[PDB]
Amino acid sequence: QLQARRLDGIDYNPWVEFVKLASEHDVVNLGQGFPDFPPPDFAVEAFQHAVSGDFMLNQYTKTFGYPPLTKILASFFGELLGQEIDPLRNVLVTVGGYGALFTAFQALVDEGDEVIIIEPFFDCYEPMTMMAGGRPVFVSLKPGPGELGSSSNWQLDPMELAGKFTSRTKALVLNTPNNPLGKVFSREELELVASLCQQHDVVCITDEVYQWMVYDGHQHISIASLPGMWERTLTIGSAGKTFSATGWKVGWVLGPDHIMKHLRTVHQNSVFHCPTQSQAAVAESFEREQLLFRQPSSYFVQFPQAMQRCRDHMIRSLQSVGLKPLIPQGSYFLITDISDFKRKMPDLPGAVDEPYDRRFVKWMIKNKGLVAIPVSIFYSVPHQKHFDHYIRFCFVKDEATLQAMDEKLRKWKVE
Amino acid sequence: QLQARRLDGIDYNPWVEFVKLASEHDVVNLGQGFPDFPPPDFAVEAFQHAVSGDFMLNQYTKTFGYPPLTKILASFFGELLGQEIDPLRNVLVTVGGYGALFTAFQALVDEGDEVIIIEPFFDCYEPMTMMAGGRPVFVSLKPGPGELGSSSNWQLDPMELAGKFTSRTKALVLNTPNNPLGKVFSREELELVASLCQQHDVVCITDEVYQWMVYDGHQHISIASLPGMWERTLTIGSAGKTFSATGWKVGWVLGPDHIMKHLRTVHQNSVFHCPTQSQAAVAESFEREQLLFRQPSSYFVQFPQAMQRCRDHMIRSLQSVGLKPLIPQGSYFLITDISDFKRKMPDLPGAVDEPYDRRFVKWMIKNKGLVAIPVSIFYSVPHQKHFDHYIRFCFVKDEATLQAMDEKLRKWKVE
Ligand SMILES: *Cc1c(COP(=O)(O)O)cnc(C)c1O
Ligand SMILES: *Cc1c(COP(=O)(O)O)cnc(C)c1O
Repeated sequence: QLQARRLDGIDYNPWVEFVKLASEHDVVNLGQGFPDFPPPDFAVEAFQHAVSGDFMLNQYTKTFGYPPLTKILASFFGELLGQEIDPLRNVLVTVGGYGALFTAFQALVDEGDEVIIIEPFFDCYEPMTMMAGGRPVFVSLKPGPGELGSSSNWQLDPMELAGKFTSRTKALVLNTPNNPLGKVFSREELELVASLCQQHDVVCITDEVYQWMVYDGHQHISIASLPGMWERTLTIGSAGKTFSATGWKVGWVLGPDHIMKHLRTVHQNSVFHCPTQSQAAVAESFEREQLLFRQPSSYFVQFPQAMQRCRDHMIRSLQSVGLKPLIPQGSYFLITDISDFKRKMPDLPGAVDEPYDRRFVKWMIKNKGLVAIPVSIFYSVPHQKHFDHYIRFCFVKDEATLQAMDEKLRKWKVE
Repeated sequence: QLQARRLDGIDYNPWVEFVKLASEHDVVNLGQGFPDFPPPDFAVEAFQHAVSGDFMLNQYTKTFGYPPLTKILASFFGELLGQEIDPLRNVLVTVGGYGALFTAFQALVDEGDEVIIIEPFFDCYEPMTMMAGGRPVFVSLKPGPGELGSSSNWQLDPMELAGKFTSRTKALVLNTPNNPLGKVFSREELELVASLCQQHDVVCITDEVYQWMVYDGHQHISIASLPGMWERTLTIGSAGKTFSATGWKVGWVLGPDHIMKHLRTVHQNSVFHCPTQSQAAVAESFEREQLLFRQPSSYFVQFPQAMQRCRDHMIRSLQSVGLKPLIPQGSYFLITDISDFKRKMPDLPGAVDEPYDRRFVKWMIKNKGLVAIPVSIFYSVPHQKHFDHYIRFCFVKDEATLQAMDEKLRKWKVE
C-alpha cells in the first residue's frame, strides 16, 4: 500500500543468505561471478588515463553515450554482426548489462505481455518481466541422454518452444553464452529461435555479455546477424565481462531505430547520463582490441585460452570428489550434477519446499569450505523441484584460488 | 503498441532543439548546468587513487553501496540532519541524483497516485511521475510585489498548497535549493510543507543536490531534520553537484528503513550495482570535507564564496542590457525576467503555442551569441502561457567564460 504494486513478489534476493553464510566461514569462494585477479594492464591504464586527461571528462557527457564509445561500438560490433550501425540511432550506453536489460524490459514489456524465458536463466529476467507487468513464460533446456556432461547437449525442443508462443508474446530473452549453464547456442538453434520470432512478430532480447568467453573452438554467433533479425533484435553487452572489470558497470544495447527510440525514452527518464570517464576507458580498451583483433597478443585471444585451462583444471578437480561437471562451451561458469550426493545424503537440514541444492550448498560451505551457487535459483519456482541437483561454480579465478580449492578438495577426499 | 504504455507522453526532450542550435553558432554557453573548470584537486586525486589502488576495486562492490561510502554518508549526513543513520538500512547509492529520483518514483508511485510538484520544477519530476502511472499536481511559487527580484520572495501560498492535498496524494517533491529559480526554502516554508505532509500522511521526496551551493549567509535546512519528518522523507544528494564533477554520476538517497526497502527492491531489479571506483572517490572526497568541516580551507566554504562572486558578476553584467535578474540564494542558476523584451519585441518567429521565452532564447543564440534555458520547460504545459518571460543562466563558470560573456554583452549594448 505505501509501495507501488509493480514491486509485488520481486523483493526477495536468494543471494543474501549464502553470501552471509560464506562470510562467517573459512572458504574458497567459487560462487562469485567475477575475476579475483586484475583486469588487463591496457584496461586499467585506460581508466587511469580517463581520470588524468582532459579535465572536462569530469563533467556530463552525451545522454545516449560518450561519442568516442558509441563510435567504436558501432564500428567494431558493426563488423562482428555484418551490420551497418549508426552510433546515435542504434547504440545506447547503459549502467552495465543489468541496466541494459532493465531499459529493454521497461521500454517494451507492458501489462499482459508474455516474455519467453529459457531455463536455466540469469535470475533477473523473471522479476524484470514482473515489474514491467509482463507474464513470464518458461521453457527448459533439457540434457540429452561417458560420465561427464556437455552444455552443448542441453537441448531446446523445437516443439516445446513453438508451443510457448502466443498472440501475447512480446519478447523472448536469449542468453548466449548462457549463465549458469555455459551453453553456446549453435547456428541451427538460433535459426529455430529466429524463425519463430519472425513468424510470431516477437522481439529477441539477446544477452551476449559472455560473447568473448568461448572455448574448445566454439564460435559465438549473434542472432541479430541472421537474415531479417536486426529489425527485431536488441543485443546487449557488458564492458565488465568483456574486460574482466565488473565494477566498471558499463554496458550497451545495439538495435534498430524503431525499437531503440523507446529504450532512449526510458534512459532519458531514469538515469539520463552514464558516467563519463568509465565510458572513455571502455572506448580506449575497445580501440586496443580492435587494433589487435585476431592477433595472438589480443586479450580476446589470450584470455579465453587462459580461462579454458582454469575450466579444465576445475573440471578435473571437482570430478575427483564425486561431483559430475557439465563441460561449458562458454561463460565464467560450470555446473556440476550433485545427484550422487542426493542419493547418499538425501536428508539434509532445511526449510520446507527448500530445494536440495540450496541445502547442499549450505552443507558444503559449513563442512567443506567451498562456495558454489544452487542452480535452482535460475529456475521458475514450479521447476525447482525437478531441477534441484545442480550447483554452479566460477572458474575465472587466480591460480592461487584454484590451488586453495584443490586443498579443500583433497581434505574432503579423506572420507 | 510495440512499446509499453508507460512511455506515453514522456518521449519529448525540449533540450535537444537548443543544444543543436547552440552547436551551430559562435556562443558563450550559459545554458549548461555544469562547471567548465576542473573539480577540486582532492576530488580528482581521489578518483586517480581509486583506479590505481587495490586492483579489486575494478570488480563488483556491494549492491546497496560501496561500504566506505555508505559509512561516511551515514556519519556526515547523520550529523548534518541530527539523525542516527544506519548505512545498510538508511542509505542507498544510486546513479546520480537522477537515478535516486527515478528509484523513489518507481518504488512509491502507482496508478492513480497524485504527486505534488512545485513550479518551477526540475523538468524530470513530471515524466517520472507519469511513467510510474501517477498524476502530477502542480502548485506555483509566485513572486511577491527596487528593480532586481529575489528568489526568497517567490512565495508558496499556504492556502493554495493545502488545497492540492487529497486522499490520492502519495508524495510531494521538494527541491531546495531550487533549480531553476535558486530559491532556498526557509524554516517556516519547510514547516508548512512538513505539517501538511504529516496531516495527510504523505512522503516528502526532497531533492537537495545543491545543498552546498548557498549564498548571502542563507542556511540550507533539510526537511528530514524537522520533528517527525525522518519517518516520511527521502533525502537525495549528488556527488557531481557536491564536488563539481557532474560526470561522476554518483548520488544517494537517505531515509527510514520502512520506505528505503522499497527503493532497494527497485535498485536490485534495475542496476543491481553502482560502479565501484567512482564510489571510492566520492567516499575519500567526503572524508576530506568532513575532516575540514567549517574550516576556511574546506571546499564547502571556499567554493560557494567563489561562485557567489560569479553570481554577482553575472547579475551586474546582465542587468546592464535590460535583463532583470532574480537574485538566487542558492544553486548554479539565476533566472532573468525578459518582460521588457517581450514588450519591445513581441513578434518573434516561432511555432503556434510556443512560449515567448523559447522564441527569445533562439533569437539570442543566433543574434547575440549567448545561450540560456527557457524557463517554461520547468512549468506544466497549462502554466507555460503565463510563465513565458523568464530564462535561466548558469553562473558556475570559469573567469574566462564570464569575460567572454561580457564581450558578447558589450557588443549587444551597441544598439
Ligand atoms: C553479469 C551478467 C549480467 C550483468 O552485466 P553487468 O554489466 O555486470 O551489469 C547480465 N547478464 C548475465 C547473464 C550476466 O551474467
Ligand atoms: C542536476 C540535477 C539533478 C541530477 O543529479 P545527477 O547527480 O547529475 O544525476 C537532480 N536534481 C536537480 C534539481 C538537478 O539540478
